Formats: sequence, C-alpha cells, structure tokens
Amino acid sequence: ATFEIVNRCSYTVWAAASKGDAALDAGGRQLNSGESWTINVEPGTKGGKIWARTDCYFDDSGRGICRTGDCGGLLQCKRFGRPPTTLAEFSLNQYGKDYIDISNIKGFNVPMDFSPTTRGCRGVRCAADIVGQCPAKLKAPGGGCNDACTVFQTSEYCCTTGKCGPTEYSRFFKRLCPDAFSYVLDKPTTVTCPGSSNYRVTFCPTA
Repeated sequence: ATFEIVNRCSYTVWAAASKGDAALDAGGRQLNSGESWTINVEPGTKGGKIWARTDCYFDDSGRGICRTGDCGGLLQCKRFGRPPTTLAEFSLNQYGKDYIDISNIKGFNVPMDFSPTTRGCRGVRCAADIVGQCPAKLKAPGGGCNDACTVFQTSEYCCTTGKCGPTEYSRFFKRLCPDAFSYVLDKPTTVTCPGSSNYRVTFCPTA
C-alpha cells in the first residue's frame, strides 16, 4: 500500500512510520514545507502508525533528538515516538478490509488529515488548534499537548484496568477533534476501507 505523506505546515516536520517493533519503509524522513514523501507499507501491516516530529536535530549518522515524537533519537524510526504525537493509525488487509483512524491518546503535536486516495470510504481529520487551546496542565514545554496518561500516570487516564471513563482532559481533545480517539475506551471513530486501499496523510491540512 502506498501512503503519500504531505507536509502542508509552514514549518519542517520529520515524518515517521513504524509498527512498533519495526520501521515501515525507511521509517522516517525530513519533509520541508510543501514536500511529499511516498512510502510503501506491506499488505497485512497491523498496528501501523504515521506521525510528525517537530524541532529535530540529526547528525550525519541519523542520530539526534526531536522536541516532539522522538523515536529513540533516530531519523529513521524503528519504534513509536515519544508523546505528544498526533497519530495516523492503520491495520491493513484484516479479513478483507483496512481500518484507519486518528488518535489523540498519545497527545497532539501537529494537525493531520488521514484520507484514502482510492475508492470506498472517507477520511478523518484532526486539525483544530489543540496546542494553542491546550489545558495548562497538559502543555508540553517542547511543544505540543500531552495526553493525561502521559502527564499523570493513573489507571483512570491510562485505562489500565479496562474500565475507565471519559475525563475532563479527554473531553478537551474530543471537543476540539470529535473524529479522533480521545481516550482508550472512546467510542471508536475508526473507518473501514476496502482492503488494499492507498492513502494520503497531510500535516496541517487547513494551512
């Protein structure tokens, strides 16, 4: 499956793509404002994620740090990024269908649209100014808006026991972005697409 990753932000981002225990494609790349990077994701990929990283410095060996979303200091991510990270999430070719969503469970850094480029389903978007509106206690000084689990490490926010409810913090994310997951047990906003669809992830879609 191809994923066209487009940076419409006015700032550079470092895109990342992983399934947690491995890179997807090259795993990460710089995208200046306006740049597009197309990656290939193997059919059947389960639990894949694409995200943006901000304020990154890498040396000539591809090692450094990003102010949001850093993945073990690598340009080319193998593993998931450090919150806060707006997440484009997907599982492909699951009994004949693909499943896509956007999640704020790991916080928010950069606004995103995640849409099919092929027939048969609809896209999702979280493009509100979550960083600007972020509750004081959730603000990430590197930038971004942390989720409450990251900040407070409680069963209720992290849904560790499986019985959690919405919270004042989850409701903030849900108010600003109704079509993204706001906590683990949120009413799903996953979209079912045809198996083997292709996609575009656009950072700062309303830029």
